Amino acid sequence: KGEELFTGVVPILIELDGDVNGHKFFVRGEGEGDATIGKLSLKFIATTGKLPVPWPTLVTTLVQAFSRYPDHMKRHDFFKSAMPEGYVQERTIYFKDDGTYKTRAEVKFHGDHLVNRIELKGIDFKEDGNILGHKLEYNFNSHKVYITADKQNNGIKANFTIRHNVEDGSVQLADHYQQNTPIGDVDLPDDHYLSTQTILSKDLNEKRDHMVLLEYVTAAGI
Ligand code: NI
Repeated sequence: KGEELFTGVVPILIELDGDVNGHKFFVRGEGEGDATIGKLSLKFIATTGKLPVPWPTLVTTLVQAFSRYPDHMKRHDFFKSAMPEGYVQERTIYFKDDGTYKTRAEVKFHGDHLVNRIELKGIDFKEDGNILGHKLEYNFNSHKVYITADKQNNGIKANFTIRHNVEDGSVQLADHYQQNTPIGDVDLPDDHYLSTQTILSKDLNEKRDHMVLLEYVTAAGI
């Protein structure tokens, strides 16, 4: 089943097992996606208590199959074509003048849910840096995710740079290098990009440390 799985609203489960400079945390997320409009609506909870890192640094790690690929570009949608068996998503993320995240995730269908299970390791972060010092604004800018085919691994690669606003009005850059490979035996796409927009908010009833996330993503560049 390719794409067909993304007609209407699909419930989402996300789990992240994290370790940054030796500080462990676990994040669980739930919500919904509608790929026909490229919309995600999600709520994440840190079940281990307050996070050792700011929530915005985890957004990109925490289901690009929910991009809306317009009709003339549906032959380039690797993410959905790999479903339901799914794909492995791996990243190295370099925070400029600070530490790096290494991530590995399995994205696939379990029943009617799309499930993103993630392991994250963070190393060489500076206390007195923007991440461990929590100097990042609680918001998110809009970016372009540049995608190309990786024919040798039957998948794709991607690279983009996230701009995180800092308290003092400067910007903290996070360079993302990404690789996706299918879990089974897909649509391999011509060079294109995803245009991303994101809002980060709070559930006023929620006592636990958490993040509500609203995302709109569309493909373009063809
Ligand atoms: Ni420490």
